[PDB]
Amino acid sequence: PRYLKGALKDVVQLSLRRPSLRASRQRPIISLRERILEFNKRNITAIIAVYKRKSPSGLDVERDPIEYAKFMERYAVGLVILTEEKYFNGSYEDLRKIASSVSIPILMWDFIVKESQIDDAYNLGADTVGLIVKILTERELESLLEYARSYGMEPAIVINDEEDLDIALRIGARIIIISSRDLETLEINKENQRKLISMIPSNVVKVAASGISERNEIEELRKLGVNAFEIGSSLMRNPEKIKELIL
Ligand SMILES: Clc1cc(Cl)c2[nH]nnc2c1
Repeated sequence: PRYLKGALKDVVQLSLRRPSLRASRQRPIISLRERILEFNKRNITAIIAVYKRKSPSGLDVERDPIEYAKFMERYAVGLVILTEEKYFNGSYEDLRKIASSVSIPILMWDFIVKESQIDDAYNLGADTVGLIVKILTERELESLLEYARSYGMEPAIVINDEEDLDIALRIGARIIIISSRDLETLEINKENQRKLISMIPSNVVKVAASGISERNEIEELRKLGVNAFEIGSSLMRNPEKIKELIL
């Protein structure tokens, strides 16, 4: 991993020790990237709902993962499921249960630093994973990206600054998540997010993440070329808000 400090250093060290599991995937890879493009073709708003019990940027929400996923199956373009345990109170059990239950694309959100986490995602039924430029070297990003591709996954590459974006383009990213939330400071900077969006080539699918709460925001971002919209805490507290946001 890169040179880190504080909680990011901690989460990375914990991820390195994350026990791997054994399971048989019994699910095709269903592409998140492709379904986003299809939603764009059909002029229907593509919202990726996040399932997360805890986060550094919210109060804890205890709710049933299956009930959540099955509700979102009707409305969301895909789901992101937290499997990081210490800071997000996720588990691979949430992923297994959700993947067995729904037929929409699933992205596993964790702090991926070793190949066995990708094995875990695959074996549990996730369609793809995020890779986080903030915590990985160029070399690690290229190796993990190729490894995920060997399972037929196309990882989303997660960025929040220019240096991160340049590395995402260097590795041949095809789908990028531009998060407005800095992982270290928890600052939301939407000016910076828009600037990053403007710099992504047109053939890369662009997902805007964090700070999205209104249909008017989604409309403005779509006009700037954003393809889909990742939304977490507000849906965790009020899942049916998604019906307003897609209207
Ligand atoms: Cl997989 C993943 C990872 C991080 Cl850090 C994210 N931040 N916002 N959306 C995300 C998805």
